Amino acid sequence: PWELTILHTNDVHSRLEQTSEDSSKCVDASRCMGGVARLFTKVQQIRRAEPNVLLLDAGDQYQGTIWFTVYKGAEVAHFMNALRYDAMALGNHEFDNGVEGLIEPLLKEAKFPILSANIKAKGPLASQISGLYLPYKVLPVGDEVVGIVGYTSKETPFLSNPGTNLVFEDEITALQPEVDKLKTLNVNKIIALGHSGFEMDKLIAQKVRGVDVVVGGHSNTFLYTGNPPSKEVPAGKYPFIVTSDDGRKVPVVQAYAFGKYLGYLKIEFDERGNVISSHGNPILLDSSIPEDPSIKADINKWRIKLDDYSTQELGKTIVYLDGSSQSCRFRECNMGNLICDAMINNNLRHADEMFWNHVSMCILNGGGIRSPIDERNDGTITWENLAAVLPFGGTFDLVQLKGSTLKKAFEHSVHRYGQSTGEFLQVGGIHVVYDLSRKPGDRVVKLDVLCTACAVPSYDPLKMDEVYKVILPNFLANGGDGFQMIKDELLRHDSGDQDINVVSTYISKMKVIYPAVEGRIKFS
Amino acid sequence: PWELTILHTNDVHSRLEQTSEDSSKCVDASRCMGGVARLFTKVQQIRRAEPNVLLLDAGDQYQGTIWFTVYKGAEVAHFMNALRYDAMALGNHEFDNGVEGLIEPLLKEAKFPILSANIKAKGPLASQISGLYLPYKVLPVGDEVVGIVGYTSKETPFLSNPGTNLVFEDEITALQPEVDKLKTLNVNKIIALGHSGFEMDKLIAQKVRGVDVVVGGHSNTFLYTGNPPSKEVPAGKYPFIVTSDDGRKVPVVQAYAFGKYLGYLKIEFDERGNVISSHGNPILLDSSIPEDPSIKADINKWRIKLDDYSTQELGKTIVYLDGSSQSCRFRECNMGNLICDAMINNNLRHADEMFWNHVSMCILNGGGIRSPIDERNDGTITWENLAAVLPFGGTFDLVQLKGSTLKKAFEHSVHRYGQSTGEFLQVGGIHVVYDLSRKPGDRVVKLDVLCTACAVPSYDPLKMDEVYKVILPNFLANGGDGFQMIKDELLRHDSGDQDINVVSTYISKMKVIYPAVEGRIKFS
Ligand SMILES: Nc1ncnc2c1ncn2[C@@H]1O[C@H](CO)[C@@H](O)[C@H]1O
Ligand SMILES: Nc1ncnc2c1ncn2[C@@H]1O[C@H](CO)[C@@H](O)[C@H]1O
Ligand SMILES: [Ca+2]
Ligand SMILES: [Ca+2]
Ligand SMILES: [Cl-]
Ligand SMILES: [Cl-]
Ligand SMILES: [Zn+2]
Ligand SMILES: [Zn+2]
Ligand SMILES: [Zn+2]
Ligand SMILES: [Zn+2]
Repeated sequence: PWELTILHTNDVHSRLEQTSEDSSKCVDASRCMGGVARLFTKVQQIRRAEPNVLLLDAGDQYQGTIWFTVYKGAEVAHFMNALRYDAMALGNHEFDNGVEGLIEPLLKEAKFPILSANIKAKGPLASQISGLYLPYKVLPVGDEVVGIVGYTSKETPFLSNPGTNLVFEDEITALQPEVDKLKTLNVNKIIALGHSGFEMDKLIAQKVRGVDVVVGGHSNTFLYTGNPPSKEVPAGKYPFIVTSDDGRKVPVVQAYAFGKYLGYLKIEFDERGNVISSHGNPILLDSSIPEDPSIKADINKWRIKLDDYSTQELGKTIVYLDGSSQSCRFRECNMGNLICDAMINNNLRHADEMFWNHVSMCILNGGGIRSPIDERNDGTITWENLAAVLPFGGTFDLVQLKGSTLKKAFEHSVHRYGQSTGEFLQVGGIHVVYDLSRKPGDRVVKLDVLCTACAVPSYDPLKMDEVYKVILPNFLANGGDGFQMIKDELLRHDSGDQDINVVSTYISKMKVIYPAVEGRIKFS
Repeated sequence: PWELTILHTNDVHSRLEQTSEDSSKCVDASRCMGGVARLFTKVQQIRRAEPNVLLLDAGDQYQGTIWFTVYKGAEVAHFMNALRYDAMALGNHEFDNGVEGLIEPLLKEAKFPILSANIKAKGPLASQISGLYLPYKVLPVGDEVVGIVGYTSKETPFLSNPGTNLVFEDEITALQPEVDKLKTLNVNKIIALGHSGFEMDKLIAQKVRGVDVVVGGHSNTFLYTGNPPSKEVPAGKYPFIVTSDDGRKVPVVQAYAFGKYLGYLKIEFDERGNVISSHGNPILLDSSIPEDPSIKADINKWRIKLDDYSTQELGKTIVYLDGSSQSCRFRECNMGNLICDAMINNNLRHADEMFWNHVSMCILNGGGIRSPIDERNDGTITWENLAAVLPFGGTFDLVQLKGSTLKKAFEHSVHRYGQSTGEFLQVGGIHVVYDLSRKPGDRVVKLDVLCTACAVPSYDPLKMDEVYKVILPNFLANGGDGFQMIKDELLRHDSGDQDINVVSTYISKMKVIYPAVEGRIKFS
């Protein structure tokens, strides 16, 4: 049998430097994990041991820390080139700076192929981008060849800024003829590498005839066989085996997110390219593995410009930005309005006919706002200032919530009001009125929401059965601050941009800000 | 006696082309008035008749039409040079594009001296601007000399964007030593030329010893001796004679605004430079006076770039901009919110310690909103589109109103509600609640206003005795749409920027707009 070792990452999300255990900023360096210098060491070790190795990335390198803010994808090309990745699929966040912000920093500088079979370019863009990403690449590995066919979430236009000259096709429809064709060209070993989420990966494994292994991303899915090595709870075994329509067993793998783990799957193939076995597990990149000194020095050198950036003026406020807990855990606070307005602004996406935008509504727990910003230094606002307000390494995510779930969330916001607890919600696109004399769970007396499927945005009463799009912190999507109803009742949850970056981009765009407290939240 | 003819303009406000009788856009060319080509003809005629002539401008050439929008003061230098002005005082609107927007287009290109004795530069700006404007200029006229000493409203920092490196001193304090000095240098004929308003001009005439004539501006004051030639109602005789503290009779003159009239004052002086007589009257620049063909051709040539500009994209809307009367004369409409938000944004000025900004509140009659803007052409918004919404050639002005006056204005807004009448008010920085079941004059049941002397903008109940700053159309400041209480009770009224330009600048800054109807106005 011919044995291949597939190493893979996904949803690394700009975690170029080692992180704490929960993927936030590293504080105690001796206990940190991940980062590209540590990944380099482990990949180099495995390449000395294993004759036939592919290192694959399943997309979403872009977006997540100050690295992406400042270097805009140049750091992705540079460090993935240093790690000698063999191929990468395009993720939704590769479109965050538009097509131009994908072509120039990443597609033109990567030394490895960048893949997606289900993205079609139209208009003048087609000739500009032709060949810069590919539907597939056939790679030599030893005396053999392996075809790698790429795919990208069809939901990308709702999640990122791909423009209107890219069309995202159904993955299975796009994939099948490419896999068909490779088989006719005597490529008998096929890896589907792409960025649509575990549920779609399993459908691809089941329905795309000839795929031998699926390497996926997007859903930050952690799979593990045995007792897991850290805090992530496995969604299933690694690999996760799908029985295909043609009767084969097809391994599906993913490796969580943030560069914390290196996926590692060993596959034996027979001479006709059929998988005869598959085994592996993601490797926790913990502090027992040394950071490669050369990569780490390079990281340190690139960090200088980040340190410079962190104190540079982004824009100005002419008002006090009240992110105090005495305000934000008790009433509407202007820092909460500012952050919710930034959240909506970041989520302006190309709209279908019937919508002005697909989302209008925002909630933000007041316990997530960790500092004011005063008017010292002539109202200058810096990245460092915003990092004190939003210090947790969160993202502002898109969820779908029934109106009845949102009503429960607003009851939870005030269920024990008066104690300075974190669950009190700041809002955008929502007007709520509380009567604190009523029993807990019966305190919300009016709840109006800004329409989306309207030509003129305006407020209507919340409807219990309607499913609303809402932007909120990943902490809340995950049921943080007692918002268990959000986690247990949501219909869809997509991970969005870095919290600090959402706000910094908004301030930079606005230039001079003056957020008011304007009656989005009232009592009585 | 030595006889001097002083010709003067003030507050021309970008009316380079002939206008209708009310100074708005010319429609019927055979009935139009003013414009620089017609002014040229009249000035040339008077210079053939009168040996000793000065042509003076008292400031506020900048701001008022698409000319200023596109040419940013280059048109002012070019056309005032063509008319061979002898001197100009700086007005408040000369600072609308900051100090940089004054130095480069106007101060460096004017062929005549530009004056202000009461503006002092500090910091690095002092050496950058030194000599580009002057406190005074001594001009030869025949065998004689005449000193011209300049002044500018001390309120300029509240009205325009002069920055923080210019200090506006008390006019009388600044003027006196310059006039003192000229007298010691055997300059015995002194004209004070400046831009502080008729009330200050009269104080300068009374108190600045040695001033022989005051030529003023800023208040758009029309003075006339006899039956007036058009619709402007005279505030007093021309000249208006002040008895000075030293016992002399000192003529004060002004010539309305918009280039409609050419001031014309004949002064006889004795050999010691004392005024022995003064007589004159502004000349209505009506269609009996031909437009000079060469100036008019030059105007036509400069107009090409304006015509190009008028259809160019300023920014984009992703919402329908509802400026329909069925919306704006009956309820809150998003086009009214947009325009009020632009009005406040344009009036962000350097703030004293206690304020986030000096003004937060806006009212706009719904009858002043004359068109929607739909989402045809991918949401593009052009100057031409905005000219359909705001077609009257108005400005958005700053007034001071007691709370009791504003309450009356909101009662007037709904006194005959239901008929689609123009007086219904759109708002910013104000939240009003009407109960239309109550008698007319008793329909306002809640009226909250956004604070200014606060670190965090927030709403408090309107107070009847407090005097509020409000931005509103000149039409309302003048008592239009039955708002007689505004005209009769206001404490201060300053003329602001062109209505269309306020909105175009705001849209260009915001790039993509999505104004909502958000409950600024409610019923019941
Ligand atoms: N990761 C996080 N993201 C946002 N908010 C958080 C996070 N962790 C803790 N908090 C907030 O901090 C409060 C405790 O100070 C909690 O009530 C919660 O509101
Ligand atoms: N010069 C103007 N500026 C603003 N609004 C005006 C002007 N002239 C008329 N209107 C408005 O038009 C309405 C009549 O259509 C009036 O009720 C008033 O609201
Ligand atoms: Ca195979
Ligand atoms: Ca004299
Ligand atoms: Cl999924
Ligand atoms: Cl005055
Ligand atoms: Zn991701
Ligand atoms: Zn993704
Ligand atoms: Zn003026
Ligand atoms: Zn003025």
